[PDB]
Amino acid sequence: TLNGGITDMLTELANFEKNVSQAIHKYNAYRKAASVIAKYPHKIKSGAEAKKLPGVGTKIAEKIDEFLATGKLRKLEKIRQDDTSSSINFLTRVSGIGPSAARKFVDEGIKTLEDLRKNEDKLNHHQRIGLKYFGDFEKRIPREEMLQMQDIVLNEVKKVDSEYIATVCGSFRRGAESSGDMDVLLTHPSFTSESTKQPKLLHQVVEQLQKVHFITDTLSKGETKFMGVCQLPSKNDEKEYPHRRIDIRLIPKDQYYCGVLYFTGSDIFNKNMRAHALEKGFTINEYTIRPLGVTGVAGEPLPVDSEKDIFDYIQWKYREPKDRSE
DNA sequence: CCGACATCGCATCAGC
DNA sequence: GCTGATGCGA
DNA sequence: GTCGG
Ligand SMILES: Nc1nc2c(ncn2[C@H]2C[C@H](O)[C@@H](COP(=O)(O)NP(=O)(O)OP(=O)(O)O)O2)c(=O)[nH]1
Ligand SMILES: [Mg+2]
Ligand SMILES: [Mg+2]
Ligand code: NA
Ligand code: NA
Repeated sequence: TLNGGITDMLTELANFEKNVSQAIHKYNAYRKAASVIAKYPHKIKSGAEAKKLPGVGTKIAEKIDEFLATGKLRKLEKIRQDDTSSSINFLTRVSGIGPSAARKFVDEGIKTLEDLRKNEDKLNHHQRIGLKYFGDFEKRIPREEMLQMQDIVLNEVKKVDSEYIATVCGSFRRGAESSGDMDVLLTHPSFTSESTKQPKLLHQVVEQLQKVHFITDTLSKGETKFMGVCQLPSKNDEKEYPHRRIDIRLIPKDQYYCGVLYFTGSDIFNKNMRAHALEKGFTINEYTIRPLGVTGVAGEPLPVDSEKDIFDYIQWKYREPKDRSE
């Protein structure tokens, strides 16, 4: 945490621009800046030194100079005192309440947790579950709990069909000592890029997990992506575990390596890698890496036999999951 | 200077 | 109902 | 907000 003060500031500015200003590119700018500073192996002494890093320009160098000199940012201090910004920033912390809805709720006089709790009928389903578990979703998950959760998910999936493979990705796969949620990549040989020979592949799994009272709530659910809530079982006389966010993503079996690269992240690592791909003349998603033709239209999927193959195409040296925490 | 900034699944709405 | 845009989270 | 062309 060499430059924690600076990266915290930039993250709060990023959050401001996303939630309040609804300026997603500023949000991404601040996030890129914070990320590149987070991995810089020196205690930054000035905005000039920081400006050397890619993603840090003039405006952010100035803010860093102000922050180093005073320990504060006046811009952020005023934002913190703004009632409307404070209200919007708070509401967006509920899952399902984004910048537009947050501002709309404020317009209608709904701006506190207590307000939300007495206006449950003005929330959509996602938002109501997000409110329900507002407290729990703030808490992080120790890796030890992540390991118990893994063991339940993998074993219940096996019981449905032994040909399923479930892989825990996200921050867990990057070796994090704690995670914000659980991310599960799912494959089955019946679902490939060429065909789907069995329906309800994801549904079966979701249902098995509900059956054993592991999955407790659903935020959204389609053919390939589940987003919901789960909970570890507790023992006699002990306080229950917090409820946790869990996502399950079914990916075509033959596109596992693009899928696991994507779901391992980080989110900023993925954006940076896909950015780099574009400069090298490719586009990468969770399914494929494709060349960009003379037009700027994606060509046919390239052969991929490992995560490293994807790195190879764009002339990046391979990075292990633990080194992708950007 | 200025266009372009990764990419996509699900829920919801607007228009037909 | 279909299509396409928007919001949201990932 | 930043930066390559
Ligand atoms: N390409 C791309 N991938 C993303 C993005 N957001 C998430 N992913 C991919 C890569 C992410 O790693 C993965 C899961 O997203 P989380 O659970 O939101 N983040 P994580 O598990 O890393 O951290 P933690 O849960 O401890 O907070 O989905 C995105 O904006 N873009
Ligand atoms: Mg996660
Ligand atoms: Mg997640
Ligand atoms: Na820079
Ligand atoms: Na939210």
